[PDB]
Amino acid sequence: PQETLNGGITDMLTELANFEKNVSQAIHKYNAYRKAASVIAKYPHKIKSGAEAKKLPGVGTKIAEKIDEFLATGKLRKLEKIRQDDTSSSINFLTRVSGIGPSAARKFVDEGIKTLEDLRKNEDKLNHHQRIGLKYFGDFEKRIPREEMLQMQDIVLNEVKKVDSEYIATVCGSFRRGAESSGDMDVLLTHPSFTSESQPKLLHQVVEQLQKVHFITDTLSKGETKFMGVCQLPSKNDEKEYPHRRIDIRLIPKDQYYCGVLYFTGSDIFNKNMRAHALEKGFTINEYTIRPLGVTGVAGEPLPVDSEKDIFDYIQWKYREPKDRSE
DNA sequence: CCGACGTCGCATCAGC
DNA sequence: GCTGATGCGA
DNA sequence: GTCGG
Ligand code: NA
Ligand code: NA
Repeated sequence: PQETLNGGITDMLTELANFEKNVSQAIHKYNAYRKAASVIAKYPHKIKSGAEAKKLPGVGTKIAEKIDEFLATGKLRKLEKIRQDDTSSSINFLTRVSGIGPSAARKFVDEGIKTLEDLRKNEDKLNHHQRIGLKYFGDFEKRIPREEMLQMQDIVLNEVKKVDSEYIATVCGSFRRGAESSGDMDVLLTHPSFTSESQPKLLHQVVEQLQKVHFITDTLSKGETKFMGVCQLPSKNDEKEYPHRRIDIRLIPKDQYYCGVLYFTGSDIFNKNMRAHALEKGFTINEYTIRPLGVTGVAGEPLPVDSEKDIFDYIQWKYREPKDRSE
């Protein structure tokens, strides 16, 4: 399916999806619209009617009508009106700043703050996270070429081992699935001296080293188990400098690492197929563990997992490369 | 007819 | 000062 | 908004 097929409809739905989350604060309607956008995007036929589309899982009466209106006119009256609404479009925009959610974006537009300009005129009203998001508003909306991700992974794997060679680190996300680009970098971290049944400076020291070699530039949030911050490659001598990137590092217990690795590798749809799979075989998988039920449906103690493949074995199915994990 | 729709670590703030 | 709901991101 | 119990 090419974009030109039903891309006109998906954009309509994606726009509608954003206004639900950001303006109406109806997060479940937001996911509903996105779900429809996805299933339509995979649909290898130029849709001729709302009735044709309503056949698909995720699309019902109300969306079918909108598709009819779009097909008949080329536009949607409601979306047109809300694109042009000064309050709503401003609220919707401000949320594109990382750190600004639909709630904060509400109060800003309430007291008159609508634009990035206005945000810069009033930074003492922004918190630490929001200032970073504002500062790198453009960079964050860029994607990362796999080549840069590789160079980023190069730096991360090196400085981690340099801190302590017993560390294990794995860059997951769409990147591990061989994607040609990424939106950020998700690093999963563990150590033999960290288990579910067991220092509380393991995460700090990795972050510390990456700040020393000037790879990590800012910090959105940092606790004992998860780091959310900003990073940047060394500018290639005389050349044009790199965009700042979003990077997440989280520390996972050794006996939950590969379950964490499996989970955050994805994809989303792959993961649902594999956890619904799965119940049929009599196991429950979350991001942390895999547990056995249980004739009445009562889970037992989480089975030991020492590799990704280990999990596949439990549920009787031949190991899959991250490459082939899109569904 | 009406509830589920993913979940949770960290920063911030409301209540006390 | 402490407890913990809410906002936010993923 | 969609699905389904
Ligand atoms: Na349907
Ligand atoms: Na945001």
